[PDB]
Amino acid sequence: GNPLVYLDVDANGKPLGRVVLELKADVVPKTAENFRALCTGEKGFGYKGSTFHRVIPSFMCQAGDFTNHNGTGGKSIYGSRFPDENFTLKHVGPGVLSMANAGPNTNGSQFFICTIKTDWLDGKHVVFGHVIEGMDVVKKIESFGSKSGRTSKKIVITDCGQLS
Repeated sequence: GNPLVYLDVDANGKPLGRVVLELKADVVPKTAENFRALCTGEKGFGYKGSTFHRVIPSFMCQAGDFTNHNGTGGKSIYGSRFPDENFTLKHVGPGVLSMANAGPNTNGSQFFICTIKTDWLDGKHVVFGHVIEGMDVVKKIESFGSKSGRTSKKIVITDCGQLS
């Protein structure tokens, strides 16, 4: 079935808890597989050790720049970037998991979890999953953000992987 993956997140090396995500491989298989493998680290790189570097309250928590740790980097398992698979899933509310990008057909590894309905991002960002458990952890992450996206603590994905 659809993969279940997890992110264990700390704030300054203190655990916040676990976010479990369902990846909608039934709808966006290529995008789901990219994220799944970056969670396991099975290609030799991925999310473990990377940070939620851009967190904006009442908007979203963005992570996944595991190369540059600032929003300029990341890589897909396929290559530097891969195309927008489809825009079938929409930014319907909090808990939506979606790909960050630098314009059309530039998906890499950066992703975000919405904390509100971000419907102005429909048709530009590929939605590929949602939070199954740990929205309380997402709200903890959000509380360390700011209007500019700067975080007041270092929010690290200290472990991540696949549950099923």
